[PDB]
Amino acid sequence: KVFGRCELAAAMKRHGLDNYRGYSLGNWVCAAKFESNFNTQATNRNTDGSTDYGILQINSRWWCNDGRTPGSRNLCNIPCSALLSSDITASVNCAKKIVSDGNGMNAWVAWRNRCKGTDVQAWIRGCRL
Ligand SMILES: [Cl-]
Ligand SMILES: [Cl-]
Ligand code: NA
Ligand code: NA
Repeated sequence: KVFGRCELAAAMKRHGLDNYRGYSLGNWVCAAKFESNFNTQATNRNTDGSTDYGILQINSRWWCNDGRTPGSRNLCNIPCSALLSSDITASVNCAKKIVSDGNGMNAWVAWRNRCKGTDVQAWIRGCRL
């Protein structure tokens, strides 16, 4: 599914991402925009052979099992394909684990390079939340 901006904001809010670990909702929307263009089906292969999956581009080296990332951990205990669902629950639940691991949202390179330090509230402006 390709979410609309406000539709994703609302879904993220309902799943408890607003100010999760101190990151306001706009940060999550911004991250999703630049990680996946709001597309739950986005995948991208990394040079190390891992793949990033879903709206938040969660990486199979650490977080999910895709059966082809040797030596990889599945810290979210999910098949990576679950992260492609039109239901963002699994992505959100896994993202909560990632953001809690000590590095915050810096785990998302697009967030660090395109969202961090910017007016991220713009990403939820206008939305009925
Ligand atoms: Cl915000
Ligand atoms: Cl933090
Ligand atoms: Na992979
Ligand atoms: Na994801």
